[PDB]
Amino acid sequence: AAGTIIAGAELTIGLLQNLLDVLANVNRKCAVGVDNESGFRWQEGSTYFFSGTADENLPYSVSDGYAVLYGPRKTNGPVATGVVGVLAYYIPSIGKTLAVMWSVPFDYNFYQNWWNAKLYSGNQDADYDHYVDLYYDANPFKANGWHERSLGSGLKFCGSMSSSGQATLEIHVLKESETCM
Amino acid sequence: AAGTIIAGAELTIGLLQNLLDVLANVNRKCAVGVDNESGFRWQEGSTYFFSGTADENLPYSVSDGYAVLYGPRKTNGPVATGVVGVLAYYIPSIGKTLAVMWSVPFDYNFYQNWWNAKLYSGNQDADYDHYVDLYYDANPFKANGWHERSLGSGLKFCGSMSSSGQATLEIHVLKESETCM
Amino acid sequence: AAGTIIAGAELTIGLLQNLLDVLANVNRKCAVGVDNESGFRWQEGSTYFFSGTADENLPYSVSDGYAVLYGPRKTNGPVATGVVGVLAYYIPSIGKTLAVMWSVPFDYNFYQNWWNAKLYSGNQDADYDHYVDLYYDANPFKANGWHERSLGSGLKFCGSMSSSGQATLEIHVLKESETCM
Amino acid sequence: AAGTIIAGAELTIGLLQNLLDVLANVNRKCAVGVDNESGFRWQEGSTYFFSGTADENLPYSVSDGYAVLYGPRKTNGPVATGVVGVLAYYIPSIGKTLAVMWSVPFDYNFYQNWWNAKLYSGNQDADYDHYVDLYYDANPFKANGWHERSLGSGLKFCGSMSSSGQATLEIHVLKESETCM
Amino acid sequence: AAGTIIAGAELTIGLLQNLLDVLANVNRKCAVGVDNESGFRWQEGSTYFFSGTADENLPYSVSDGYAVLYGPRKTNGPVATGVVGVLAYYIPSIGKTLAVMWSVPFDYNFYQNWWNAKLYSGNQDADYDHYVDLYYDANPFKANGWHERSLGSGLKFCGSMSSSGQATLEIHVLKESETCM
Amino acid sequence: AAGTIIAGAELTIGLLQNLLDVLANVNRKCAVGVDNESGFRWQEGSTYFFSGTADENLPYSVSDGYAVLYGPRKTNGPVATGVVGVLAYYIPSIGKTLAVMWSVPFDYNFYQNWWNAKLYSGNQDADYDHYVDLYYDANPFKANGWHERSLGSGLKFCGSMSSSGQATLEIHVLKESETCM
Amino acid sequence: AAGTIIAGAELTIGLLQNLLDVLANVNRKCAVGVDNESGFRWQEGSTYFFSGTADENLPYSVSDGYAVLYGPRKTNGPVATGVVGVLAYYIPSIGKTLAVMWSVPFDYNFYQNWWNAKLYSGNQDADYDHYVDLYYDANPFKANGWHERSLGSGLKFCGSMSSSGQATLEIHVLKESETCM
Amino acid sequence: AAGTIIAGAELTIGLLQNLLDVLANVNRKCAVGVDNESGFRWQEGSTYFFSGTADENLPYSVSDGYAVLYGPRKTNGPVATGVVGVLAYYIPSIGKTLAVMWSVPFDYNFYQNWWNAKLYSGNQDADYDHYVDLYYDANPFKANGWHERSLGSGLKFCGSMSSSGQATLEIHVLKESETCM
Repeated sequence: AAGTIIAGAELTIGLLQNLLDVLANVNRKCAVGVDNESGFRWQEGSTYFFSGTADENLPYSVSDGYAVLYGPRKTNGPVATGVVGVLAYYIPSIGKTLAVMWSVPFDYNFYQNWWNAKLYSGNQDADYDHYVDLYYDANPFKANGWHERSLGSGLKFCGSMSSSGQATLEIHVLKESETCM
Repeated sequence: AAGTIIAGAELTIGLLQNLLDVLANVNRKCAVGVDNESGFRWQEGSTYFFSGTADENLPYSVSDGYAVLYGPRKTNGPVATGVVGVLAYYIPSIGKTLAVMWSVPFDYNFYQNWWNAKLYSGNQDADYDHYVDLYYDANPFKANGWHERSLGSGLKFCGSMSSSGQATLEIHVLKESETCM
Repeated sequence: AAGTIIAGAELTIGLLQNLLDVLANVNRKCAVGVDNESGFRWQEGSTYFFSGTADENLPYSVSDGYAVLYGPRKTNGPVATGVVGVLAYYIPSIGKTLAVMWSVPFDYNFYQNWWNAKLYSGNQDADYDHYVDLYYDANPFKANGWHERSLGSGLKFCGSMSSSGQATLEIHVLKESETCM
Repeated sequence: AAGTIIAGAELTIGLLQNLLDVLANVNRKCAVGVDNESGFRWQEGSTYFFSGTADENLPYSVSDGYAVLYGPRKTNGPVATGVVGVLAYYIPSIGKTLAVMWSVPFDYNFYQNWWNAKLYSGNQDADYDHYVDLYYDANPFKANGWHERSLGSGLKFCGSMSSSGQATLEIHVLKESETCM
Repeated sequence: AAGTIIAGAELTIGLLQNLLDVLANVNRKCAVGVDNESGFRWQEGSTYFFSGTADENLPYSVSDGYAVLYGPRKTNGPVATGVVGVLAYYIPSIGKTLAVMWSVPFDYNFYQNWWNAKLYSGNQDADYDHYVDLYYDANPFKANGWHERSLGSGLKFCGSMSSSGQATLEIHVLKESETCM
Repeated sequence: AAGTIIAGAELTIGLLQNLLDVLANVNRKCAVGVDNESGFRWQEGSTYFFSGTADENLPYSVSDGYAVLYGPRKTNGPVATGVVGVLAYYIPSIGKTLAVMWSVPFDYNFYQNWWNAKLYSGNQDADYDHYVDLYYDANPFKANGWHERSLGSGLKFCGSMSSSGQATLEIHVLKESETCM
Repeated sequence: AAGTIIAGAELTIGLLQNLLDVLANVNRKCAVGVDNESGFRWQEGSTYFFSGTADENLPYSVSDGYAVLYGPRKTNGPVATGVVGVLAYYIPSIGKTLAVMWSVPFDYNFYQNWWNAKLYSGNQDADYDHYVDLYYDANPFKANGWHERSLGSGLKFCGSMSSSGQATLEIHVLKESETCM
Repeated sequence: AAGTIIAGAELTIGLLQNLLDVLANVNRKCAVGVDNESGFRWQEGSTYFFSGTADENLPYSVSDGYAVLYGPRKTNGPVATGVVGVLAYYIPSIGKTLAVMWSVPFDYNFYQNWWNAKLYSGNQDADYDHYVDLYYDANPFKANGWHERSLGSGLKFCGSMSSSGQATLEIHVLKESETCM
């Protein structure tokens, strides 16, 4: 009697372990290259994750002519969330903090890759209120080739994001007088 | 009684997991080499995908004597769609944008590899209306050896596409006075 | 009752998946080396496939003292067709097109490896009517060692084909005054 | 009768071996880099683990301009505990001991990565009372980018921790007069 | 009823797939080294297979002090035939063709490795009538160490064959005045 | 009837082979580095194992400025014992023998890593009575960072042990006048 | 009824395939090094196998100060026979042939490794009558270290054989005036 | 009826194949390094095995300042015997033979590693009567660190053996005037 009820448990557990091995093996990541051609040194590298993590620290500071390379990724195991976060640096030469946001979803049926960058007044930690401002209020970019925008304070950026789910985000931060790389 | 009805579920799930592992493991890609011998610098690399994605960015710009190497691919998982997209660059020295299209289908029973290239007036992002113009209205080429065509504005291209489903697309963009590589 | 009818479906699907894995894993290819010792530059590399594909382009042109290396192969999956095709180049110094044909069958019970080469008047794309002329009307060669023939127009070729199903085709195109390599 | 009761034992043992293989294969570690820019030699490297172990010794001493690299990790087998510990060194030039704490949990539903550093009066071994002081009483830092704090005695540190579960902890110990690396 | 008749089909197919995997994995080959110390250039390399194939061409010609290296092999799949063939070259300096034969059977219960070499009058393709002459009428050698024989026309050969089923055949063709290598 | 009693034997043997494969694959070892900075040559390297073995010999002697590297390990197979042993050397320049002890248990529920070192009067082989003296009577050290102690006879040691179960033991033997490495 | 008779066929075929995979995977070989320090050139390398084969030829000749390296092996598949054979060379400077014999059995319950060497009058092929003379009539050596014997004609040999079943046979052939290597 | 009797045969054969795969995979070996610092050349390397074999020959001779490296091992397959043997060399400068014995058992419940060395009068082959003398009558050494003993005839040895079952045996043979390495 109950034997085939175990057979029903076996079919259920077989389907469930296949689900959890799929949600575990689905990989999402961003390579986040942010290149400082701005003429100003950046410091106090701060990070926030709405989703995901990174296995490495930011550089403490970024002098002129050097890049942040950062490798944020999806949480291990069957978590079903993408990579979504902010990185921010203080720029003491202008009294403002540069923040950069990326979103690399789990579910491309409802979401797509987005990125943004902006300056905020004073020294600020990266947190949820920068994520909300960069992702909803400050008009982020799609992962559909190169885009350029002013930051204010004599600075500018150009950047692009791959549209895949293992995405490269590249940003060059420049003075307004300079041609994008 | 219901036991063999589980046996029917097992035969169904066995056939379905084999289908999804086949549609997952079928690989489609284009290597898209576009070589700038045109005498003019290209900028603001823009991309559109009707199907597929790429794990890398375009170069921001392409100076004379250098090539775009770009590796667009099918979406991961059992998606059953090929690679189909446009890449476009602004050419400020002539006030026009060069666009390049490729199609590398999933289903070779109904489709084949196609490519095209053209100039459009002014700076334009790559999007669906360039895909429709390059794929239906502007007479694309089959993947059957080398073809050559004028762009207007003193420019020309020659290119070819492999007919496989892991295709190489090679295009040389030239001045009208030059012999194709 | 129907249980063993599933057992009959299991025996059928087991035999069928073994068939499709055999027809998938059977590999057919030609390495097609065509060496230009003719004293004339070749251009506008054109290709036709009756069966199979290649993952690479032809060279656009072939200057004197250089070779076309081309790697046509069977279609992936359980297709049960070999490699069969034409490659052709225009020779502007004589106003004719050199075409080369190879056939590397799936089914050696009914077919064998064949190759041929000829000049045609004017610039022509490779297509089915060159395949029919080279394979039926123009007396192709078996894969049984080296053969030599005149092209007309002061040119000659010598070539050979391996008889295997992963065949090397080597052709040297020469002036009539020259000893085959 | 009892046969299917063995079937119940088989379903139970199958679920349990999968649990123990998951809790075994879940990996937690900290790479603990502590860099001595303090102008003073450190000695008598001491360690405490609340959870986990390391496969290597501390350096006995750390001269000025050199770093402790230490690789503490989770206990092998299905232990279900993270990495949590203290490392401490005596600084004879000031008569105090520098301690550094990290926590890299097993269970991110209830815990997160934390770190701290402080000076204690006299030579002291690392033990549980330093763990309690550094983790509860002395206000530890989250793994959310770079932080800086004074130690007293003319010394300062800046450091950061990755938020992952295979975390990098980097600390630079500096004189109060110096800019963080 | 018919259920165990499927059981009989399963035992039959299990025994048959093991047979076909054995006949497929049994490997037979000859490495055929023929070294030209004869003082005369050889040309128009011709080949015949009674059994097997090769994945490479002969050299078109063999100048004095150089060797034919050729790698004939058994047909892929469960074919149950060995390697058996002739290679032949024209020697225009004497008006004769050198032929070399090897046999490397599938079935060592009924056959063994044999080889032979001879000169024939005029230019001739390798075919079945050379195989019959070299294997039955012209007294071939066993694979039992080095043998030497005159060709006529001032030429001689010494050679040996391994007796294995992955055999090396080595032949040195010499002038009658020379000591075998 | 007895059929399911075989089923009970199968469940028993399945659980037992999993136990013996776990107790076999659990690895315990010590890397035992003992560094001679003592100014005196050591000789007649002697060893005792209470548990475990080593696949290598001691050096016969250790001159000043050189180290014993020794790799004692758990016995292969499902033995359920750790590594526990003594190594000893005669020091003829002082008429005493240096012994070093380590313990690296199998069962960390009841035991932990311990080490010790001492001088004994005259030449003595390492045996069980040195193990008892070093492990119970002579106050061994825990694997919790660096420790230092006098040997008498003008000599001193500092050392540390990793607390893992694949432990590094490092000892520096020094003159009383010297600062520990 | 007949169902369990198939079960009896399954137990029989399972035991038989395990037997044939054991008799197939059991490897027997000899590395046969014969070193010519004799002052005389050897020629016309001849071989006989009572059991086994080799994948390589002998050298045609062996000049003074050079060695025959030869790698005879067991027949592939479940043959249940060892390696047993003779190699022989003509020595024209003395008008005699040196033969060397080795035996490397399959069945060490009834046999052991043996080797021998001798000179025979005139040029002779290696065959069964040399095997019988070297293995029964001419007192062969066991594989139990180095042995030395005179050949007559001013020559001597020393040699040894490993006693394993993947044996090295080393022989130095010397003049009677020389000390064995 | 007899069906479950086959089930009893399956449980028996399953337990037996696991036994034979364990007794096959258990590896026993000795690396036997014997170093000649004796001032006298050794010759005619002889070997005896009570258990095991070696895949290599001894050196024929050992000049002063060179070592015998020899790698005796357990017999392949499920033999359940260790490595036990003698190696011996003649020393013509003193008219005696040096023999060395090692024992590396299969069964450490009843046996342990032993070694010995001695000189015997005149040239003698290694055989069972040297094994009996070296293992029972001449007081062998345990594998418990370095030991030293006189040979007579102005010679001495020091040596050690690892206690594992993949043991290193190292022996230095010296003149009585020399300090052990």
